[PDB]
Amino acid sequence: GSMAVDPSTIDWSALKFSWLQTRSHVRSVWRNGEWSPLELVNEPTFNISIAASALHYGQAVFEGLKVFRTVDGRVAAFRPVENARRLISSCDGLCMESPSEQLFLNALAMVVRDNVDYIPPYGTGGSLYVRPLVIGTGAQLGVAPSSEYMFLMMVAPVGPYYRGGLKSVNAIVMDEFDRAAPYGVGSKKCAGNYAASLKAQSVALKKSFPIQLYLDAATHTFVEEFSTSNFFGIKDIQRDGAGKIVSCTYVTPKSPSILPSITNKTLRELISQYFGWKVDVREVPFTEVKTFQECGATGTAVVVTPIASITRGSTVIDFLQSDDQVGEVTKLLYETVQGIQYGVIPDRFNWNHYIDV
Amino acid sequence: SMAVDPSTIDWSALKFSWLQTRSHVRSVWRNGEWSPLELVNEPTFNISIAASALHYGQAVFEGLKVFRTVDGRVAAFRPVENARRLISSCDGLCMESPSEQLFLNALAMVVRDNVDYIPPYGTGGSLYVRPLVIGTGAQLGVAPSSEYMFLMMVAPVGPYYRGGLKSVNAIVMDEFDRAAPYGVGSKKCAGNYAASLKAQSVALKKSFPIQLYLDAATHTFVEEFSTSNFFGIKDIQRDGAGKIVSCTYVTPKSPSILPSITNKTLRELISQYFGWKVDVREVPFTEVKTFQECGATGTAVVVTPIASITRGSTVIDFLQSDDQVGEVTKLLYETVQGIQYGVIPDRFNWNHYIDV
Ligand SMILES: [Cl-]
Ligand SMILES: [Mg+2]
Repeated sequence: GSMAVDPSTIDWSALKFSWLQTRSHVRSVWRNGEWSPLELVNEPTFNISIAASALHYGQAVFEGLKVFRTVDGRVAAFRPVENARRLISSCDGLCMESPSEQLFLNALAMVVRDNVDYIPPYGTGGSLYVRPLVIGTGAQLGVAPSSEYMFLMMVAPVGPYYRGGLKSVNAIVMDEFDRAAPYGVGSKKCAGNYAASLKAQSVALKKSFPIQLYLDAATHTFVEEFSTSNFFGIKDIQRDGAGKIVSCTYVTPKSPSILPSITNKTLRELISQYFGWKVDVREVPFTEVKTFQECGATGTAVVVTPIASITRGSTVIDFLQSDDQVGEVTKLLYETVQGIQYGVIPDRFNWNHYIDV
Repeated sequence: SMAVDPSTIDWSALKFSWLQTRSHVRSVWRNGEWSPLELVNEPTFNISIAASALHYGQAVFEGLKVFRTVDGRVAAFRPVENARRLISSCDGLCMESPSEQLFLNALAMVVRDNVDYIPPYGTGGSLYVRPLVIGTGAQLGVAPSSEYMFLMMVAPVGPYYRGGLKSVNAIVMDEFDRAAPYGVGSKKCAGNYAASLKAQSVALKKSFPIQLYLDAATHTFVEEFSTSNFFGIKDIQRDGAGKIVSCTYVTPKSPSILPSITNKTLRELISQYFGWKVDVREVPFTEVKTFQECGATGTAVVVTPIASITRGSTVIDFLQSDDQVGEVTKLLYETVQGIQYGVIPDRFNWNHYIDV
């Protein structure tokens, strides 16, 4: 019976990326062919069958997107239609029912309006993290798709991921670990993929690597992605007489096993249609990694994680000399995404879904 | 929702379905310890909307059976094997786990409390026991949960074969894997089963009730079925009356395979009880057509005789009718059940008796 955090007392500057109990979440339940009307729920728990399919047989997928208080005082969700469609794709891959795009967008507006006082104010660099979830809740023993599903959407304010500037990190390649089967569910944002990566995480954390890069499980010769973020590389950077970048190539792996990052898609669209440079979505052999001039990971919580080095066995590929250093194009991407998200750069590609609050 | 009245259950008509009994047993882990076991009558619990099990998949389970035996006692079949595998599955997903003794304490408690749901001797039914460990701490970052819950629930299930073994047709899923080469295929974890459902629906649409996987790494070696191990029987030799006196039990070896306790039981029966040959090794798919019998094995079925295996356009036929069944397969089925129900002496002390 725990109480909501008082929004008027939240020190936004101390926020990191943690669970925080806001006023409400929204809920809908599927049975007999239809979702029930969306409802606000104040208590951050629900009653689940001890036999729920989500707990025994893994029918559980989720999403992640951000809502922002913009420079002119409005509220916008960043590309939520992309999340609604990926949620449907994750559900389908696990034989789960899913809310339609419109039900998803209705849930978002409903939950954002009821928790509007939890959106970190403009100037904090914070945001409202949105976590949609679909889980099989029917009680069953045989291994089969559940007959009942629940769609939840919860929110929590998070602080600026980079309080005080972009920082680069060291990555390790997991040679004795896979994150996805070649013909598996690596492209679905499903619960099981994350627990299946925890053992590799602890091995990498014990060696002081905050991020783990995976190669393709089939041959272990091509870059796949990090455990919770896509991989990209930058090369062929060319500049004019003023030092301005006038050309470069953004490279990112292509594979049915890779989670299709919406931030990655955003970066590709910025590289080619906003800045007018080259984008390559193709197989990235690991031997090519040493030819990249910049390397990064991409995902909603970080936008980008600049990669200072990649370690595989005893071979080290060094991109940046210090964690203070970050790739120039990588930083440009970060600032351009954030400029659009917060309303400072005009939203040329209509990525911002404004919510009337 | 109310518990099913045990005096109204038609034991012989039961299949393998969820049924609400009197109670389950629960313990929660926090701050370094599991809480004292408690019986809970209501078959739901309050779970955080941000629970690690729901978002990041820290959820593993077990399955074993409890039997009312011929002399009136109650026994669980090899429950220490389940306790040790539960710990192994938990370790693989960086989850806390109950100790063997806590698991056995939980088992005796839930079995005694639900004794009226154990199908009586003569029914061929049993009490299926479903242990479960789940991450229950609320968290946003991907990391092992700080809180876990241990549940053990039960349901009566009927005789899987009411009226003799029945064989089935299997299909090899060439465009689907069940486990990565360096993944969690050897852990009995929730995510493995949802990840198999798409392949399952494709096979059912073609009228195949069981799906066989080859190794994800090369697709040339037998791995296992989606929820049961594979074995083959060959080199069958008989005495002058046709009694089987020699054979070879072959089952695939791989770090991706869930180590089936029923498979382990069959290997121990073949070698230590009957004195025949057991080979735990890789089985290239080209060898499958040389098996005289083929089977799937797991707790719910004991064995499923495999009548045929279809891969692409190639069909391997083992049995001509769903009525016809391989003799070694049937012997193994009857010997396991004979031990489970107390009719065959429990030479290897596999039966864990529970005071009820
Ligand atoms: Cl313990
Ligand atoms: Mg322990």
